[PDB]
Amino acid sequence: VVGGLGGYMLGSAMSRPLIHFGNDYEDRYYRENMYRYPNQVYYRPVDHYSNQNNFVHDCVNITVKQHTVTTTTKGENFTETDIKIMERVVEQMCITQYQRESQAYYQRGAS
Repeated sequence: VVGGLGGYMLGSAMSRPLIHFGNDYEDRYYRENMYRYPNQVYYRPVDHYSNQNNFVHDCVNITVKQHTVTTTTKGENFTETDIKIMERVVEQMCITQYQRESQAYYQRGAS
């Protein structure tokens, strides 16, 4: 049981997805801060869920909230810029985490 989240899960970690912001600041401003961010994302197994959308939308929403909640125990803060950059990163990582489970589920499916 994941604390009290209502039945989410957490895998392993991955490398920074290196997001193409390329805007004004979010270009370098990501690069110089991307170290102060999560390596992974809280998700669900496809076992009873089996969708893309929820594993991106709700996965970011949970993961980002669990980078504010857990971290407020340490007294931390994030500004809006940081949240959005994080959300975008977690977007790609959450797409990855769907695919992690999906590959194991697909095999127990066909080919």
